[PDB]
This record gives sequence, C-alpha cells and structure tokens, in this order.
Amino acid sequence: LAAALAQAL
Ligand SMILES: *C(=O)c1ccc(-c2ccc(C(=O)OCC)cn2)nc1
Ligand SMILES: *NNC(=O)c1ccc(-c2ccc(C(N)=O)cn2)nc1
Ligand SMILES: CCc1ccccc1
Ligand SMILES: Cc1ccccc1C
Repeated sequence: LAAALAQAL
C-alpha cells in the first residue's frame, strides 16, 4: 500500500 500511494512522489 505504501508504494501504491508513494508513487505520487
Ligand atoms: C503497497 O503498495 C504494498 C506494496 C507491496 C508490498 C510488498 C510487501 C512485501 C513484498 C515482498 O516481496 O516480501 C518478500 C518477503 C513485496 N511487496 N506491500 C505493500
Ligand atoms: N514518487 N516517486 C518516487 O519517489 C520514485 C520514483 C521513481 C523511482 C525509481 C526507482 C528506481 C528506478 C530504477 N530504474 O531502478 C527508477 N525510478 N523511485 C522513486
Ligand atoms: C514508486 C514508489 C516510490 C516512490 C518514491 C521513492 C521510491 C519509490
Ligand atoms: C517508502 C515510502 C513510504 C512513504 C512514502 C514514500 C516512500 C518512498
């Protein structure tokens, strides 16, 4: 999940 969101940055 972290990566799925972190892709924004
Ligand atoms: C949410 O973005 C997210 C993505 C990927 C993972 C995750 C956890 C563990 C592995 C892995 O290969 O573990 C082997 C011990 C890969 N991806 N978690 C959360
Ligand atoms: N929000 N995105 C990031 O912080 C981020 C974007 C892209 C990458 C990344 C990592 C590794 C490669 C590669 N060719 O090995 C390319 N892009 N990391 C973080
Ligand atoms: C694509 C997720 C990510 C974001 C920032 C740094 C590394 C990786
Ligand atoms: C590992 C991680 C966690 C939360 C936001 C961004 C990144 C790259």
